[PDB]
Amino acid sequence: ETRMVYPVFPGETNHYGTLFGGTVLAWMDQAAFVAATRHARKKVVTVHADAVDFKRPVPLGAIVELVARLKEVGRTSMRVEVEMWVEPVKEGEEAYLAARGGFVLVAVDERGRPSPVPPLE
Amino acid sequence: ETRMVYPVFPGETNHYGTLFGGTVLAWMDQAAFVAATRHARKKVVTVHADAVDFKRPVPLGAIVELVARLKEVGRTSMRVEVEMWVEPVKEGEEAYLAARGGFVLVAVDERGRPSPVPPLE
Amino acid sequence: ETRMVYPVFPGETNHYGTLFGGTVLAWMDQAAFVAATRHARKKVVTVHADAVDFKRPVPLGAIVELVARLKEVGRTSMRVEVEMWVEPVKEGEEAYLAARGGFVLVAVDERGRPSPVPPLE
Amino acid sequence: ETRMVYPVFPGETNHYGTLFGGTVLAWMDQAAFVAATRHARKKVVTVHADAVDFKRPVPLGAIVELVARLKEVGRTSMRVEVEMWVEPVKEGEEAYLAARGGFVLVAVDERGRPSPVPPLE
Amino acid sequence: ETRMVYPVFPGETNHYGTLFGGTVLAWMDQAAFVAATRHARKKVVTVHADAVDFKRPVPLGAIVELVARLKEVGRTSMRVEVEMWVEPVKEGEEAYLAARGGFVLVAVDERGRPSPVPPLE
Amino acid sequence: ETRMVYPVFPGETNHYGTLFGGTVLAWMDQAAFVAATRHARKKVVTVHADAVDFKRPVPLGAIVELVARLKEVGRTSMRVEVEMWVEPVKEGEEAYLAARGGFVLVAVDERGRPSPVPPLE
Ligand SMILES: CC(C)(COP(=O)(O)OP(=O)(O)OC[C@H]1O[C@@H](n2cnc3c(N)ncnc32)[C@H](O)[C@@H]1OP(=O)(O)O)[C@@H](O)C(=O)NCCC(=O)NCCS
Ligand SMILES: CC(C)(COP(=O)(O)OP(=O)(O)OC[C@H]1O[C@@H](n2cnc3c(N)ncnc32)[C@H](O)[C@@H]1OP(=O)(O)O)[C@@H](O)C(=O)NCCC(=O)NCCS
Ligand SMILES: CC(C)(COP(=O)(O)OP(=O)(O)OC[C@H]1O[C@@H](n2cnc3c(N)ncnc32)[C@H](O)[C@@H]1OP(=O)(O)O)[C@@H](O)C(=O)NCCC(=O)NCCS
Ligand SMILES: CC(C)(COP(=O)(O)OP(=O)(O)OC[C@H]1O[C@@H](n2cnc3c(N)ncnc32)[C@H](O)[C@@H]1OP(=O)(O)O)[C@@H](O)C(=O)NCCC(=O)NCCS
Ligand SMILES: CC(C)(COP(=O)(O)OP(=O)(O)OC[C@H]1O[C@@H](n2cnc3c(N)ncnc32)[C@H](O)[C@@H]1OP(=O)(O)O)[C@@H](O)C(=O)NCCC(=O)NCCS
Ligand SMILES: CC(C)(COP(=O)(O)OP(=O)(O)OC[C@H]1O[C@@H](n2cnc3c(N)ncnc32)[C@H](O)[C@@H]1OP(=O)(O)O)[C@@H](O)C(=O)NCCC(=O)NCCS
Repeated sequence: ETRMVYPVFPGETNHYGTLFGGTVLAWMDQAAFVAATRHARKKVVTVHADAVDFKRPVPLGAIVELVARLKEVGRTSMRVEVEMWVEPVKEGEEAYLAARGGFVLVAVDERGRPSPVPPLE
Repeated sequence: ETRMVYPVFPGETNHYGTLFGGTVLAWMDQAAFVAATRHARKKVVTVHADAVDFKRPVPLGAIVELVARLKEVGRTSMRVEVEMWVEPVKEGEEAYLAARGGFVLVAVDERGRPSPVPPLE
Repeated sequence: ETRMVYPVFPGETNHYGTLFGGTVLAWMDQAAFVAATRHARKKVVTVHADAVDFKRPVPLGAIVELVARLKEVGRTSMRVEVEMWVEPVKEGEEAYLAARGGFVLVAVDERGRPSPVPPLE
Repeated sequence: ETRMVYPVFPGETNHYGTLFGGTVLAWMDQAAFVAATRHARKKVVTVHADAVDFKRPVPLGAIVELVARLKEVGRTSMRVEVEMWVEPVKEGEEAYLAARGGFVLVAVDERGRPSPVPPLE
Repeated sequence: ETRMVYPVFPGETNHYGTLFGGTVLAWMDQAAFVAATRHARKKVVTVHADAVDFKRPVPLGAIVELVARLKEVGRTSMRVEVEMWVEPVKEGEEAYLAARGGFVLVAVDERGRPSPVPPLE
Repeated sequence: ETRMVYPVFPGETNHYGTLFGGTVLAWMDQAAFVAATRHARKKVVTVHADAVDFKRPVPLGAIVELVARLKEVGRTSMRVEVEMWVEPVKEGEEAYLAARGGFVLVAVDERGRPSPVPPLE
């Protein structure tokens, strides 16, 4: 698993005071990029993203955790699922899934051509 | 038809010298956010993204243009397609589609509740 | 014409909750940079800026549109006028000019020396 | 155990092509802020930082991982140690500690007054 | 006499490896904003900018210093001149003016109405 | 002395509306980096930071001044003390020290090896 936690500050929000969607997309892609690089052990690029759902808003000041997991491997491509959870700090409240999405990354050689990646296990 | 043009500087690239995918996603979402806002004439939020394909890399120093177009409207939701073209500077040089994706946005009232939007004209 | 639209988020504002002036200047220059590159079909640099007027404040959450237009051409230099309009979203309200300014850009060769640009039409 | 992983892109480097020290410090503080927040279950602020050592440089394109661990607890204060490791991509390649530092954070009430935190378990 | 010094890193450059003009403009405005604020002892806004000349390029890795000086005062307005010098590191190396511009700022009350400022001493 | 002034905008704050600690650390390091480069007259890197104390919060909209001063010199290393003062604008209020810290920088040759710096005076 690949994890990244972020406090949500004003600079990452929209005018409503919630985490901007473009920002969550960038963080998820970064997370997928890291998980894919770890598996392929070489340079990778994002080629596709699908089914990204923004289920619940992320308020200013929330702590969110991104978790990326390799779901399947083809030959040079990898599909990574990324989830974003907001973890409440005040006792009582519980963590909830704010967003989730899938990304397909491709490993490439120094020439930039698709390169084979190890199978998953 | 919403349009945004950006010069690609070092700050928006990955370590390969090409436009980082996360930045591409954020710019597209922002494009769709503006297009949806103008059609709904209300506050809008991104609820879904799908079929985002990164066909060709965008080199450092490229001039990129994002074009967002409203494709369909439901009741409170709108599907916007966003394309990203790199517009070569050199005379007679190319001009190609680098990426494209779809986003679904929902208009909401001041209470944050989904609100209906005008029909697709 | 060269156009760019931006939603105004907290990260681009000053402590008053309005678009920071330094940010509008950077966006206008970027717009002029793009319009000039498109005309010259080569690398350009900003050499001068004049008469930038900030007529009305741009509130947090506003949608602004930047429009850059080539106004005159010398030999290697180009003068581009940039306007920034805020486009209200709520029915009733109308668009207003928030700021406007002029920029002079110069095309340069690979050696960094001023290079001739096509005349305007 | 709080963890954050980041790819090192041009935007976070100094003119040498290595991760800028100021960015390292900001990421560590952010790591400690999250770890302290989760333990205190309250709003927290950084009051002190010490013994931050930059042992090895982090090259552009490296994958870095920050790990924050609560080391000791007083009454309202917590000392968190943060380490930053670069995780090589190449097969059989290295894996080293690039930096480490300690931060002291204090939990505060909504009034901004220091509040006690749970004991160290 | 307001002063700000900045190291020029990749994140603030254009694709040529020199300090981006938009960033220069934002830094100058910020310099003038601070100088005007200290003289007016009130909230201030930028209303006009003129005669900004980019005389020499600022290479990646340069140390730049901005100096803002109050030149004249009207009733509620102030004209501040901002200069940007690159301070070479190498022994006996140069030291030159890279850019200069003028900004006009206006002090305003909490209502946002122009307020008078002290005379120029 | 090396000085840098900054207005505190939303983008540099935490969710409490005060200057984020990670940001003050980055600004102090930048300040130390500049002061050290000026003394060594060559490339430098941050190797150590100690005793950074955050004494008082810095509110949104405050003007802060960073002052870096070379305190001692070894052979290739330099210790710089950095202070951050907030300078009130409204008559009556006075400036106060918000934070202070020490940094050790090392000059290096083109090969990246520690290089001797002139003694202090
Ligand atoms: C990545 C790239 C080189 C692939 O080009 P290509 O001609 O499709 O290469 P191939 O046809 O050999 O396909 C390579 C792999 O990617 C997969 N793939 C390519 N396009 C895809 C798409 N849009 N959706 C899903 N998978 C895709 C293929 O299925 C194949 O997987 P496999 O080897 O497991 O079978 C090209 O699409 C590209 O350069 N895109 C831009 C990448 C980028 O700039 N990203 C943003 C910056 S991080
Ligand atoms: C939509 C939301 C506000 C609550 O409503 P909901 O119960 O999820 O959805 P509703 O049943 O109210 O339906 C709202 C509309 O969105 C559509 N919708 C909701 N979830 C969707 C998804 N994952 N994919 C596609 N469309 C979706 C519905 O089909 C409906 O469209 P319609 O009115 O045209 O028929 C909630 O998803 C939300 O707050 N999400 C977070 C948004 C956000 O923070 N985004 C990033 C910040 S910009
Ligand atoms: C800077 C670096 C090359 C020094 O390595 P080194 O093996 O310690 O080198 P040396 O042992 O010759 O020490 C060089 C000097 O640094 C000082 N120094 C080294 N480590 C130190 C530490 N953690 N605390 C204080 N001073 C330290 C030494 O005392 C010596 O000073 P002196 O010449 O005045 O006596 C190495 O630590 C490094 O590359 N660190 C990463 C720097 C970086 O990436 N910073 C962030 C980006 S700006
Ligand atoms: C702590 C603060 C809130 C006021 O309290 P204070 O009078 O300084 O400290 P207190 O006497 O109330 O003690 C609070 C705790 O912090 C600790 N502390 C305070 N100053 C410290 C320092 N410089 N080094 C180490 N610990 C320190 C105390 O030991 C005490 O710990 P304990 O309860 O476990 O025994 C004040 O320092 C503050 O507001 N600082 C600015 C914080 C900030 O803006 N940081 C950056 C933004 S995230
Ligand atoms: C652009 C630059 C090379 C021009 O230098 P120069 O010695 O003035 O070159 P020239 O005298 O040949 O003038 C070139 C053109 O620029 C115009 N120009 C130069 N300085 C100007 C100024 N301050 N105001 C308006 N136009 C100006 C000239 O009129 C001429 O236009 P023309 O060919 O249509 O007649 C030099 O000023 C420079 O490098 N500046 C820094 C650019 C930069 O870093 N910008 C920020 C980063 S994008
Ligand atoms: C100034 C403003 C507040 C409304 O006042 P106004 O009607 O434009 O100007 P006023 O007639 O009230 O005069 C105010 C002062 O500004 C000066 N001024 C206004 N427009 C100016 C311009 N374009 N050029 C030079 N000075 C100008 C006036 O000469 C006067 O100076 P004085 O009192 O010393 O004689 C309005 O221009 C404003 O809100 N602009 C937007 C500011 C902003 O958002 N900037 C970017 C964010 S920091």
